[PDB]
Amino acid sequence: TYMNNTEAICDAKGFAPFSKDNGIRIGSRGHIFVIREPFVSCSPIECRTFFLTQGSLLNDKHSNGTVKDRSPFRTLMSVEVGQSPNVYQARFEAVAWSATACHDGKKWMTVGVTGPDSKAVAVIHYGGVPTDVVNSWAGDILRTQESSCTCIQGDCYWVMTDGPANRQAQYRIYKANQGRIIGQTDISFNGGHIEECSCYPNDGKVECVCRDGWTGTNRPVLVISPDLSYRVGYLCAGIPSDTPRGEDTQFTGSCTSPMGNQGYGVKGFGFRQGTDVWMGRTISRTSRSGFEILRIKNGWTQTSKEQIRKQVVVDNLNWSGYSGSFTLPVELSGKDCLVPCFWVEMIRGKPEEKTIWTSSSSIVMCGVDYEVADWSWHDGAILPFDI
Amino acid sequence: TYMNNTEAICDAKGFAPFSKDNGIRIGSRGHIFVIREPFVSCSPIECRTFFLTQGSLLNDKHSNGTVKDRSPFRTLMSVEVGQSPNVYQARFEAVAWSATACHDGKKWMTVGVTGPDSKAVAVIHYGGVPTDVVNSWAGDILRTQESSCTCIQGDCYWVMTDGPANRQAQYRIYKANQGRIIGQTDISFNGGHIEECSCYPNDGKVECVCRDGWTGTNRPVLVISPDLSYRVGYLCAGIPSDTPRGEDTQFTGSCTSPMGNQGYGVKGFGFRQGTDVWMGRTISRTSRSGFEILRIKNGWTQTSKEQIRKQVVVDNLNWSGYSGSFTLPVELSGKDCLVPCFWVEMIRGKPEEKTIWTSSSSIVMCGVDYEVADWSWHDGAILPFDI
Amino acid sequence: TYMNNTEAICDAKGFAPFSKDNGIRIGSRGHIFVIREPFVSCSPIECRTFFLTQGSLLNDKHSNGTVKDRSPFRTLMSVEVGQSPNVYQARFEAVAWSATACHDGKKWMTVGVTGPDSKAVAVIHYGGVPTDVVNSWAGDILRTQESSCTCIQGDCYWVMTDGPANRQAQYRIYKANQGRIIGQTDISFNGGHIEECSCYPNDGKVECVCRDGWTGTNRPVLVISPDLSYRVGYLCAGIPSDTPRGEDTQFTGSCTSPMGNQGYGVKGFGFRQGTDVWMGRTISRTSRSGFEILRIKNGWTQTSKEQIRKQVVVDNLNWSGYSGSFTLPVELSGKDCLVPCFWVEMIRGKPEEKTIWTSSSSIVMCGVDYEVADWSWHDGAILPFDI
Amino acid sequence: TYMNNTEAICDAKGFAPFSKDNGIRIGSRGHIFVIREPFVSCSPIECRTFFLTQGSLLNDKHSNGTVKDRSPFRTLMSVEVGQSPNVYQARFEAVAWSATACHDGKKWMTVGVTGPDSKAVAVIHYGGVPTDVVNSWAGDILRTQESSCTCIQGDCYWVMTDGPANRQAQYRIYKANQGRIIGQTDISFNGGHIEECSCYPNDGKVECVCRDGWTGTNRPVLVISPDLSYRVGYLCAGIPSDTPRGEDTQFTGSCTSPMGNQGYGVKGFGFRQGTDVWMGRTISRTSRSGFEILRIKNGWTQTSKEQIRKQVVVDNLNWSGYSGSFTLPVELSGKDCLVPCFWVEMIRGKPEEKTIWTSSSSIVMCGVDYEVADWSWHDGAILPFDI
Ligand SMILES: CC(=O)N[C@@H]1[C@@H](O)[C@H](O)[C@@H](CO)O[C@@H]1O
Ligand SMILES: CC(=O)N[C@@H]1[C@@H](O)[C@H](O)[C@@H](CO)O[C@@H]1O
Ligand SMILES: CC(=O)N[C@@H]1[C@@H](O)[C@H](O)[C@@H](CO)O[C@@H]1O
Ligand SMILES: CC(=O)N[C@@H]1[C@@H](O)[C@H](O)[C@@H](CO)O[C@@H]1O
Ligand SMILES: [Ca+2]
Ligand SMILES: [Ca+2]
Ligand SMILES: [Ca+2]
Ligand SMILES: [Ca+2]
Repeated sequence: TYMNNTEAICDAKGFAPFSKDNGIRIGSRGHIFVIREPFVSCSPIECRTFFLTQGSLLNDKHSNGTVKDRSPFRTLMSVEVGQSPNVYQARFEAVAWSATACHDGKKWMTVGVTGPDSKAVAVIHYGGVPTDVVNSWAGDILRTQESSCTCIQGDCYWVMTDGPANRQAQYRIYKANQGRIIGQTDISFNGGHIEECSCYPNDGKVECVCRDGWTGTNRPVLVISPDLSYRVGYLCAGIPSDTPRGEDTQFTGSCTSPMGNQGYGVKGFGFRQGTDVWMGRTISRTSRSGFEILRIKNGWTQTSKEQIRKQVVVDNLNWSGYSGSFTLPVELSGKDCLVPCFWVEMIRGKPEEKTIWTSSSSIVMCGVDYEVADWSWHDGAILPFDI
Repeated sequence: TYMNNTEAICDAKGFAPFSKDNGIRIGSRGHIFVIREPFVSCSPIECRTFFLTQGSLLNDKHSNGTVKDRSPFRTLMSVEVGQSPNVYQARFEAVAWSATACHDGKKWMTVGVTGPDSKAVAVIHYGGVPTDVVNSWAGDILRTQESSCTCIQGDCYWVMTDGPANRQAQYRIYKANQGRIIGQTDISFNGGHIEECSCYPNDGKVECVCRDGWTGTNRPVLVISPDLSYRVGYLCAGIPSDTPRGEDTQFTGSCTSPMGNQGYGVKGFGFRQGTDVWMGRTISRTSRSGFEILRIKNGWTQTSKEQIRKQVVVDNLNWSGYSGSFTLPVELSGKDCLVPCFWVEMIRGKPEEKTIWTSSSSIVMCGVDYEVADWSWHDGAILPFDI
Repeated sequence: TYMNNTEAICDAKGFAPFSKDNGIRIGSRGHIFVIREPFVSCSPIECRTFFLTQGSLLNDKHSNGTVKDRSPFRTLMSVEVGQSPNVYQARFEAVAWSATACHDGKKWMTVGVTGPDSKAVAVIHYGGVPTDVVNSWAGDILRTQESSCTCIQGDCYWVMTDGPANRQAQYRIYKANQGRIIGQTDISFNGGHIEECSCYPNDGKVECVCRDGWTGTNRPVLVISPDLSYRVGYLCAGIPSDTPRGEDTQFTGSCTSPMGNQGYGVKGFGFRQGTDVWMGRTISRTSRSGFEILRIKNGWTQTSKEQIRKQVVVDNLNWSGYSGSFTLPVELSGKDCLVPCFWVEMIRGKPEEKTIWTSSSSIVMCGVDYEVADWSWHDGAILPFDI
Repeated sequence: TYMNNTEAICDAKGFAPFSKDNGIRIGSRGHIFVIREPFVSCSPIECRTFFLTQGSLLNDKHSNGTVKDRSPFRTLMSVEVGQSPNVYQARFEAVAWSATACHDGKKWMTVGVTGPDSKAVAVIHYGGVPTDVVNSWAGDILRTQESSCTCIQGDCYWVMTDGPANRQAQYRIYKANQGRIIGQTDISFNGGHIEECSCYPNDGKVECVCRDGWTGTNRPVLVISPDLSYRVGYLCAGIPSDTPRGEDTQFTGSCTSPMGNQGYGVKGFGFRQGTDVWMGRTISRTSRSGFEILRIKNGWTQTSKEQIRKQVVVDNLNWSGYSGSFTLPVELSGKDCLVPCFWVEMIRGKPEEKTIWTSSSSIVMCGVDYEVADWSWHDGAILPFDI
């Protein structure tokens, strides 16, 4: 049966640790894939950790990291949450150097984008087999979320970007059922930029907190309705949650346009709590180091900067990286609301470290009705490796 | 229940990437089988990659490649499509140095040929256990497809060759149900040669594009009816699709006899599109390098050379090799037609490279109603290995 | 359906060997986790071996053992009883440096405690996903059993300790259903100390033989009723079963308070046999070496020292360590009583051996209506390793 | 449901190759258990290869072979037929240095004998958990088949020997249901010796061809009725099938007592074909080298030496070893008779080779209504290994 992800996001006071793979520590001797983007998505039976692979293994010359991100080897694979992205427990998903995945209640739908920069192709898989395709409509590195997509009552939605990573790019919302594209939509967001959206279902709609890699230090936001009508802008919150970014004091929030002159960025996430918001972010305003998660009152609908809670998951002396959102299906939590959870990728090796390779580990957190103490569940690997 | 592979082959405009195992890159450090013929076949629940093993692992002295192809160690094993042919996720199938496999909807039937050259034996397995046998009827290296066989409404069919690899050999069509041979047939094809057939169901019949290793650069073709009556000849298309071969301009197609003086050959495939044809082939007319797939209008029924489409899957600067056909069951694609898919083996090491071993990787493609851009999803391993 | 662990513990005359993983011997070359506390718990379908991991593998520099027990890497994982705690067959359970687990008949519930010493958090998982939380109520290293918890008719119970490891600490009994805490209780035990309880269901109640790390060489005992009412004290038996401890002759048993001036201790277990008792213990009164299991008549209700049986499972020339209790569900043994079983962890490496690492192996035993001969099923690894 | 192994053994004209694991070749680089006795037994869903392990892996110092056969580490484990006895696909069965296993249609029952020589214990497991026990009744190395046991209509039978390996020993037949011993029997066989019986169901009775390690070169035979009544003696056949042994010409068969002065022996098997017999044996009369299988007309009931067929499975230039019988359940072969199959262990390393270890590989064969050509499916590993 299809999954009713119709409920509202549970109001949480903190986040308890879900899992930790320790993929890299384990990689010092085991057979682990050098990965990237260990995002999480759950089926009504289990949560899995998806990731990208170059077909290389840590401590092997193939992890030479000199291989382009968008290479002809990159593939999306997966394991159960917590297990390392090891070769022997891995499930193949799709050829891809950019992907997204979600379960609709019956089968897994995955979307692997591969091919050339000017004419890439995103293959949609359903039940472990390709079912539909999407060709680059703008001929400039077609890409997607790199985190869980969202299925609601049988139809799954996800956001895709095609165009430059600086100036205006083009953004679209896609909708499928059983691996078959049944609807799409162009997003008008002039002056705004959208990349690597972190979504989740909430009150029958799909909410996403994305990344503005053009000129915004605050995160773009777009609420998608099942008929592909939508709203889009920025996390109102008067606090910047991207990286790099400026100081909170020198930031005036905006629900409309991007604020801050910073241009780069990093994938992040955020959860609506009624009118409040849980927003994640690197602790360092300059580096992908540390990871904290703050709750701002009315931060979803107001240029508020009233911090109600601050929970540290990765101290600033440790590397972090991408982070994404996903939801615990009701059939797993046994709740009447959708438990909001997120994952935090922790990057090790190049460029901040002296190794010939680059990979990441992960730590997953989930809702919870209690305040959870600060701590650091960092990677832990001892670099460099035998190389 | 039995699988109704009664439908017609879907008319496709191009092929999207299905999977890539990167077995060899992974083999630099992981425990991977040195394989050969990573052909694909699907059950109504999943598609698997079958392959031959010498019981050796890449980067081990046993991959010494000096072992004869038809050795007493060669065995057929398998994994899910996309996973590498690694020891720990592998399923044993049958003792064999030549094989074929297909699922009828309930269980997997596999056919492993092993034993001596002058008195080989092909063991038929059903549900993971031997059920019937076929002894060399011509006493000269009994062999079969090396790619998926074909089941239609409970009965599975496959082609077998016994006799020299040059002059006339003898060819037969076999038919079984539940691993039990219930019918066979001698193929009259004087002057013609048949090897490593790549088949697939189409309109209730079994179509196969094979290999003429005697004197034809164009591929032999035989349509099998469920009562073992048949038609046989060559892909009409006025373009040669074997390797080696001559230039397209110096080739006059023929649906009847072989054209071209070339004698060797390589396993290939082809898909009927009404009257048109999708024919695969190495890009190089001399080497097993590169891989393209051309669509010729009326090429299935006419000595046509009207190229409607050309899609490159492996550029000519990269090694290729065998390639085979298979179909996506309806119960997986959710289609009303049989999605045509093929696999392309990519050989690395001896003889074209300086290593003491020889193995291959693979990339799988499937139907799709859209034009797919050219690109190259090549092996990627860095040779030589620690040896 | 829920598991009726309502029956009485079977009266056993000895213990037959259940399984042996040989994790460490295997670790000399395979990919095995450096573990700790390989406790066992069973579902109505199978028994699994749970354990703690630092994300390190034997013979790797990460097994450097210098990492704190309560590190941010420690995680609870598991495999089927007898299999080694190898990376490739492991199932992730929860982030933890102290844990407990039991199955209620439908799903697995696990409890991982992690976080900082003064504000640790114990995450309760149900069906492979976090469902509830317990925060340190006494702000001093919250911890639990390190052995199987106990489910009876749908509700699962376990004991937790928060406070110093010397002087008085605080002890609580928790009760959950479907991963949700539905009841708890404070244990009044002034002068008494409770740690690492080894429990099991018996006559509809939960019996536990724990560890007094403050001043008792005899083991504390507490019988929990389903309404969280309880009784607590010490194994009446006139023989000390902790380590370190004094000689049996210089020991006067007590069902009330601790006897013996010794302060440290080690996790142990014990089984009620009507009024008799099976109590395990290191053979050495000073070291965690050897392992024997004695049956004392009326030792559960009387300060008796009448040894009816003595069975050696690990000779005194071999290292032992922790040991815990668990029960064979009725649906597996086919019995009408709950077969009492225990596991014996065998520690190798630091501090008693010269290696840079420390890990353990295990051997599991179960009830049985017959006397079983003495023998030694010790670890067996040859130290040191390549390091 | 229970398995009706009531049918007769199929009349076969030869044996087709079922599987080959190549465990040792694979072990040169992969993680494989140094094993012994890779016997096969099938459930109504699959056939598995069981084996003994020292917890050691090939190419590791623990495979030092100096460890006693009956050590405290030896354990029975298993994988699916054809897969190598690798650590990562292995299933733990029972602590044992001698074992037997069979499936009754519902669950797997296994019997692991372990413990000391003068007081060994055989633990019976059912459904992956210990259910009953058998203690040495004669106090001198209790042991069993080392090959598949036999279940018929719910009750499983197996033979056990306790006593010296030379002079008279004591032999018993055991009968269980659901892992519970429900009947046993003493075998009167004065002057006769029984070891490592290879059994199989035939016409509602259990037939076994065993090993006389005292004074017979011909194999002892005992037909067990479901009520534990029985018949016992020797394979009538006028040809010796043990190793060592004398020449066929200098042998006068006997259905009664042992013939030949030779004393040692090796585990073998044999299949009744009405009145005829298929008997296996090393080709060399002196060494465990080569393996052939001869069919003697009326050899089961007459001192006949009329060889109807001779099929070689392992040439005399290659090492062999133990061999055992098992049957293909009807629910797998789809036959109306029980397909007779056997396995041939191939030993490599000490004592015949210069390595510090000793292990074996295997090749499985099954019934088949056709004559199968001679060939050799030998081990294949290249010795010595990195050591
Ligand atoms: C340890 C190692 O192999 N590092 C190599 C480095 O030597 C080389 O210059 C570079 C460019 O190909 O690739 C990797 O960085
Ligand atoms: C690296 C290696 O072992 N190569 C060997 C080569 O030395 C040898 O001459 C040949 C013939 O046996 O087999 C392999 O090619
Ligand atoms: C073999 C090895 O790496 N041992 C190291 C030792 O050298 C070092 O002094 C200590 C402190 O960091 O950690 C480990 O004991
Ligand atoms: C290569 C190796 O470690 N072989 C050892 C040998 O040196 C030793 O004398 C013997 C007795 O312990 O055991 C093994 O045979
Ligand atoms: Ca930015
Ligand atoms: Ca040719
Ligand atoms: Ca103590
Ligand atoms: Ca003998």
